[PDB]
Amino acid sequence: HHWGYGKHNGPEHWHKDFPIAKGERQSPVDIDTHTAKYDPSLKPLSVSYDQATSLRILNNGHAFNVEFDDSQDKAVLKGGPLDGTYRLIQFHFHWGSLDGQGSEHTVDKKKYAAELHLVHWNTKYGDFGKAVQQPDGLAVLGIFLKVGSAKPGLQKVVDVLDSIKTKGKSADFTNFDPRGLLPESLDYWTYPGSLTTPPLLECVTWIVLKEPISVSSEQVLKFRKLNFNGEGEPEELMVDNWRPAQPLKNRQIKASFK
Ligand SMILES: COc1cc(OC)c([C@H]2C=C(Nc3ccc(S(N)(=O)=O)cc3)C(=O)O2)cc1OC
Ligand SMILES: [Zn+2]
Repeated sequence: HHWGYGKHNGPEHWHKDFPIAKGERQSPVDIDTHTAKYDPSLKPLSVSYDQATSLRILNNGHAFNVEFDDSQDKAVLKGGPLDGTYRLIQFHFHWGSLDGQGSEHTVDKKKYAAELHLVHWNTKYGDFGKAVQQPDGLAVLGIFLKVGSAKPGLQKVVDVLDSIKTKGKSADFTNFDPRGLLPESLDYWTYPGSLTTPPLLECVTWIVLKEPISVSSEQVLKFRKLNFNGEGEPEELMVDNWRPAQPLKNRQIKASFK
């Protein structure tokens, strides 16, 4: 009876095995655009992905992860709210059964069709497992997806999903350029929060881009053909793998822009 997104093991159950689910800095949150304060002391954001080394794509039963070589500073996030250097280790998405839901963060309670998370760890803790034990251990760059025009930089991901349909399947995924997933603008919102899946650790500086990317209905339909289940188990479509908005509590969301 491990955690997931069903009625019997979904986000309302997680607190039973992971009590930090009801903690003070849980993610995601609703971003109230009229309450978020422009902070003129936020430095520009530095996304330096030109030397990024992608290796593998994995269906982990909750999402699919595109994994990077993080054994050196190759693909890093710096600046904005961050001190020091955060190494890209993986990206993944959360998405819905229909275009009206799927994002984890919301903007004035608006839900996007999906949300991309680019996950980075703070190099001053040496490895990822050490970083997630620290309040400033991770930086996740969150990017909303809306359904419209195709994202060309996403199609190599979409076309490999048939090969990793079920939990525990992986495929070689070299020479993938994550810069193809970014919007034009790096304007963002930032707040301190958590992992959005168990173990829900309160180790994340969230950086959520204001500008969504557009993907096509055909691209997101292929996300929805993935399976949560292992091969030769009953088919459960991988849809609605998003946690809903958590209480903001004693936190302030900061805007990079006026
Ligand atoms: C208790 O120790 C661990 C358990 C554990 O899973 C049960 C894990 C898992 C969780 C991991 N990471 C992760 C989860 C959510 C996000 S999101 N959606 O962007 O907020 C980003 C990263 C990971 O790599 O692995 C990591 C752990 O330690 C490193
Ligand atoms: Zn995520």
